[PDB]
Amino acid sequence: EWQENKSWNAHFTEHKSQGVVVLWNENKQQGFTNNLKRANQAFLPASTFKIPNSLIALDLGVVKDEHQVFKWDGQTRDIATWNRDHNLITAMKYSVVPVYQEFARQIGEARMSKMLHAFDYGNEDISGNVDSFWLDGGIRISATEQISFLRKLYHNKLHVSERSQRIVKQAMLTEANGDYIIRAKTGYSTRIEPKIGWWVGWVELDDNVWFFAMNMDMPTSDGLGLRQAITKEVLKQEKIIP
Ligand SMILES: CC(=O)OCc1cccc(-c2cccc(C(=O)O)c2)c1
Ligand SMILES: [Cl-]
Repeated sequence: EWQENKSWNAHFTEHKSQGVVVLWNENKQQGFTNNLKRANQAFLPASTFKIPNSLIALDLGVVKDEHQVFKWDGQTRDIATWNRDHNLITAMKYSVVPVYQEFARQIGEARMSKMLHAFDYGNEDISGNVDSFWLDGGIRISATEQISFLRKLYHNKLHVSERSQRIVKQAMLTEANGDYIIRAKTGYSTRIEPKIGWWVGWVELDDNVWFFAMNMDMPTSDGLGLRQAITKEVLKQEKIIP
């Protein structure tokens, strides 16, 4: 069911880094990774948590739809794209933490915890502050657990409405051309060691879907572009994308 392909380690060592890529071939129900142990090691989800957070906020009515505007609070932060109004689409695209912190406050601890259990999401543990637990609280998830969750989302099998899942999958749209569609979400965890980057999502082809989840050590923000670049080199090597 899971097979290790250590040839992919070259894509990490080429960049003097370390990490794991996990792929899942949906038609064949077969998984692949360069590192079985790290594929099952759990880390802070950081901004990959915007996927479950979006789903919960929509299903509870905290977010009406993907057009509702969440006004900038006027506090200047160091990420320029955060100092502006957002909707769900752009808040996902620019990983706008303060928007999702307000979602979380309105969801509240009780509803957040029971929905993460309903989702079977990671260790289902929201200990810490309700508006930051995915950045520095007790929640943890592994790359293989991200795949499990994403497959449910793809198939509309999570315990929220079909509408909520369709909207979040729209908001995950990252790249599309004549050859493939990628729906995905980045993450960057810095508040507890080891600092890591995430990229989780899937690749839609004409006649198959490949789910993926990767994380990698990220000692500085200068390497963030490697999250997508390394994943895409693996996809290219496996002839999943040109
Ligand atoms: C985790 C942490 O220290 O968050 C603070 C911080 C520092 C540097 C960059 C970013 C950031 C902002 C927007 C998008 C992305 C991305 O990679 O999509 C990254 C966030
Ligand atoms: Cl779409």
